[PDB]
Amino acid sequence: SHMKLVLAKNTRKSDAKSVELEDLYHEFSEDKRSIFYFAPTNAHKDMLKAVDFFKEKGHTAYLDEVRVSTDEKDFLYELHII
Repeated sequence: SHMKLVLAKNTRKSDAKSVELEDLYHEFSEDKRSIFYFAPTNAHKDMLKAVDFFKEKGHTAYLDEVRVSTDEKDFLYELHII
């Protein structure tokens, strides 16, 4: 992976979507590892959906913001098998 990151489809929409669900299972299996999800500054919709997705599937280890949140709000710091 490119730098361990997930991009939201709402603002860019090139392929970005549903990538976390797959990174999750697969990153896990493959490697002990962590990601940053970039979901939008502009809607905050794809990001709120990320929190719901991560709960729904047990891949994770944890999720919490990056506190550049106050400045950007794009940025979820998400750790898999931490």
